[PDB]
Amino acid sequence: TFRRLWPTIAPFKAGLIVAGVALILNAASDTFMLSLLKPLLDDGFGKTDRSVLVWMPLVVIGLMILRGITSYVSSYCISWVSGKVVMTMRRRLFGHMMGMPVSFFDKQSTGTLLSRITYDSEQVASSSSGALITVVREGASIIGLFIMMFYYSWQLSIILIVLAPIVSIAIRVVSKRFRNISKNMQNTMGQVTTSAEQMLKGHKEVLIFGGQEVETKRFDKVSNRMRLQGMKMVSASSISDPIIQLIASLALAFVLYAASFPSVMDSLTAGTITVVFSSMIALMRPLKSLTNVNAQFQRGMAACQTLFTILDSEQEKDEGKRVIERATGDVEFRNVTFTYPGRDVPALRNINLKIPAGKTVALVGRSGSGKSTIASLITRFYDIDEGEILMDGHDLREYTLASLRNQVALVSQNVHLFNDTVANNIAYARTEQYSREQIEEAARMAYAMDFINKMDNGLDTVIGENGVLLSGGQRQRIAIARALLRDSPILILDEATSALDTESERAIQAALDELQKNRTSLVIAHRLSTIEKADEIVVVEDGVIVERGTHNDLLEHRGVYAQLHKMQF
Amino acid sequence: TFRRLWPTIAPFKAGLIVAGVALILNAASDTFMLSLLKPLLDDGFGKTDRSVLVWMPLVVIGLMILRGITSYVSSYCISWVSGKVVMTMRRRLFGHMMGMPVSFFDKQSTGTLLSRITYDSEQVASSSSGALITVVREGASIIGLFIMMFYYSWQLSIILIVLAPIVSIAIRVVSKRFRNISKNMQNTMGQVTTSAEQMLKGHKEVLIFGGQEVETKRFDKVSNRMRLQGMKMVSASSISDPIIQLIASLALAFVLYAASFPSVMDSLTAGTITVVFSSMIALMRPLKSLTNVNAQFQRGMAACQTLFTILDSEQEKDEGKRVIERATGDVEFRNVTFTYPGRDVPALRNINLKIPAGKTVALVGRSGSGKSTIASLITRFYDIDEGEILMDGHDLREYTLASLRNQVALVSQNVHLFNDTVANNIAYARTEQYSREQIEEAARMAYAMDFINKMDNGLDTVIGENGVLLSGGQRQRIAIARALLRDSPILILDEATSALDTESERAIQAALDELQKNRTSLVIAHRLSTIEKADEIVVVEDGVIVERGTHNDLLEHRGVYAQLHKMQF
Repeated sequence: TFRRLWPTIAPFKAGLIVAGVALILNAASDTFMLSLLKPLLDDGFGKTDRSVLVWMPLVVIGLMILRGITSYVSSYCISWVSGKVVMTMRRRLFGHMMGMPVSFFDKQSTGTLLSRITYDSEQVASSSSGALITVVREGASIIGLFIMMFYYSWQLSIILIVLAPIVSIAIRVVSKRFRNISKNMQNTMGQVTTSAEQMLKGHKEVLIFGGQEVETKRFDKVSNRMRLQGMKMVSASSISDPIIQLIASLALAFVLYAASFPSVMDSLTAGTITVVFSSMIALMRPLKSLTNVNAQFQRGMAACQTLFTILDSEQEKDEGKRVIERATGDVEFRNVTFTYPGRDVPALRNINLKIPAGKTVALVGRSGSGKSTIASLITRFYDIDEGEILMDGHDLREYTLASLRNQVALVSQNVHLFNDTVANNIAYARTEQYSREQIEEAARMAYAMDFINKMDNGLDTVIGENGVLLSGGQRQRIAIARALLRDSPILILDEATSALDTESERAIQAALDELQKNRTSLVIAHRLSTIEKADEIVVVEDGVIVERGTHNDLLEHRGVYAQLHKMQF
Repeated sequence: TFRRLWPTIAPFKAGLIVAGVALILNAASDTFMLSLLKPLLDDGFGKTDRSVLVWMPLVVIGLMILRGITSYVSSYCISWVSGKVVMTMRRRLFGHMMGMPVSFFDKQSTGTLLSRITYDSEQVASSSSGALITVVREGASIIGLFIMMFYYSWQLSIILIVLAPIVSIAIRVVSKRFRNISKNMQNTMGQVTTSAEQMLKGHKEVLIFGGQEVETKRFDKVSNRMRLQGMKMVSASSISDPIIQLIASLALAFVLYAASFPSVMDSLTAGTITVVFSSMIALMRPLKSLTNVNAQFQRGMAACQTLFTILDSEQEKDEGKRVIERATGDVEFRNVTFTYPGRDVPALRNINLKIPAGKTVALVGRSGSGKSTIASLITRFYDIDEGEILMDGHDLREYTLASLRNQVALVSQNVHLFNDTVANNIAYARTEQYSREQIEEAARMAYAMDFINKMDNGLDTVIGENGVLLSGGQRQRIAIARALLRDSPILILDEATSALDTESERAIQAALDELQKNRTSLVIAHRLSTIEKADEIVVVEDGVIVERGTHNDLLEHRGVYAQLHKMQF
């Protein structure tokens, strides 16, 4: 429709200009090929001299060489412009990906966001490249062949370009009329076959009454009706092709009789008629390619505008300005109601949860997964619909999102591994600040050191995809090591791995216990031992608290703690 | 295999042969058009302004007119051959199909059996016509074009037909080389899209750990990898077209440089070169049409063997030569096990039905299976698997089938009415035997006289499909009137009409009583009055008999009929 992509093809534009120059060569080279047909017939084979026909093969070989180099450099420079625009468009899209909110990542588009970031961007790049290729190459071919036909024999060019649309609309009206005849006769066949179904019910009603011969005569009559109807079908269908070919050659007869009647003619010698005939025979293809230009361009800018509304979605709401280096204050829920966007059911109703600093708080009692929201609220993955959660007496909306995300650590079994070293994956965004010996120490306590000895390069081995594909318990150990490196004041772990490694699960629990000796920890518990280590347990069924207290208080008051001990046993 | 249909085209093959007299000429005309390219260039505008340029437009007009008439008569004569072969094929298929058993028609494929009559045999005729046209038209085109080759410029023709396989194998090997370069190529950027998938997947961890800048910096490197891989793709796919045009025009330059030899020219003359190049560029199409000849033959002849499987298959087993004139004898079932072919469960266990002469026997079973085929075993629709049914002490297998089906009358609401007149519908297959006054006499006790006078014509109107159409009880009244005209000794009824006609359904029962006043009557019943009108009652559940005897005897004994009776209420 309308491009604001012109600034983001601004620094590469001259390269496209060079590309355009190549296409200005390219079709013109083809034009010269058609011009090369002129000395062949009039001078080369016609006259008895050999001199034009030794001029022929080197010149046509040079033109083909020049067409080859100009096509290579045309596609190379259009690939440069398309590649650099998909470079900067992909980079700007991914830059507006990582600060943009999580609500697009709620199973709206996960695998097709790869399509949005890759396939749509190469689609608009290739569409603009092919659109420029089509427009400028077939435009150069059209204007070259037009100036060719006007230069060599302008009169016959004029009358033959006059004769092309009248025979074209003659083909159109003949095809329309015969298509009307065809569809009416398809209806007539419909009628002839509705009578043919009657014989198939006939079969049963024939053998029950012994009427094979009378049904044979009636099928003879109706099948003669099919034969006559099909005779008129194939006659009317195959009368089309001689008619269209006859009116098409009426134009050829008009040109050839028109080479004699206007007695000022005969300006053409021998080869120029072959030149202009091959000119329109080879010109019928650029016009057909130019008809699809607006459709290709509209599809490409449709993909571009889809990518533009992908870019047009805003980032996080970062209206807060409270920068806090160390958030040792208590996080406290105050009647917070939160709803999933696009879902009518409220994901969380009003909750007065209290998390003291240092004291370990557990969260149990889920129906489905009600704690998945709660693990995300303090990190502010999702915005709160109503209510306030206070840290240091301050709401998270008052906080900056960067510092608030800095004070939170997240450890889980599904921790995805970046395609970097082990020491880089432990130390995301802090590798420059932390010394490598500190990553080694964090590995020492995290009890993952034996496994870091296991790969070849030690702490510098790649560990993500197309790497070692490290075990999920060791992925958990990696996440604990990240937690010891960050030393965030709060802790949140799902523990819903449900797979216990031989003596490595005990090391995982021990490393988590060293990690949670200091600072607070809000734990989603699947291990029963982690319920014993919990100082506080808050039982929330979906969005409402069932119970709040220490585990010996629910050892007497049953509630749904009996159901929790049931599904733990 | 091959054909075995030549006798089926043998009386009409002369209409094929004159078609060939068209077809070769249709291609000869095209050859003559290319022959017209020789005096138009050399003897045309170069030498004389006049004379020849009166000849060429009129000759082109005459050749195109002749092409039109020969294409019209070619299509009409091949339409004659295809219409006559589909004529005799549909006649033979239907005439064999009428005696062919109902066991194929029990929902194997009833919708496609109309296609087996029309579409499959039309595919056979159209494929044979297309195969013959594709052989002989482009065969004469190839032969005439090679005659044009060897008549004009012998040396250039022989070297050009030498050079065309060389450029063909060269274009094949370079296409194969660039293609498996592409299939070797296309995995490497897919491995980069895996890294992009992991990078966009780690959005949550990039948010919580605060690593947007590092992910942007690494996305720059991986997107540079995508740009380089796309560069290599576009370069590798781009370098094909200069290579293909370079090798094609290398072949063209070979022809031109070999034409620079003075031995070859001096026979090539002024013109005579455009006809040869145009002969190859026209040939590019008949050879491509001829290479599909075996596929076009084989698809249609596979359809022909499929139809020949239906044409030669099974028939009625009619090893009984006992003609029966009047079936006054009692129908007696005796330990008769019948199973539907292709079905696991036996549809009928060993039952010993007795049908005494002039006595009403009623089948009132509610099972929905097993008893409906009893109405088909009496007509020998399905053959006996075990046991014996004897009529007048004689088995119906030992009876003549045609006389037996003469002895059966069938009345139901599922009766099919033919496309003939309603007078021909009542007296169907015996309208020569019975007079029109006898048909009106049968209509008198049929109580259908008001519906006959309701029609536009009266007694001789058409009642079937694409006709006046008839109500369901009035469609039954055709079958009661057909029963009075046939006066068969046995009755077979359905009684599934839950809907009852106002003041005519009781008249339908009155006409049925008129018919049942004499002779045997086996009735399938659901209406209570049909049960009360029974002389004898036999109720069958699944394939087994549960109660035999009159309505009073089953009115005393509870058994199975009483709960059936309460279900009827």
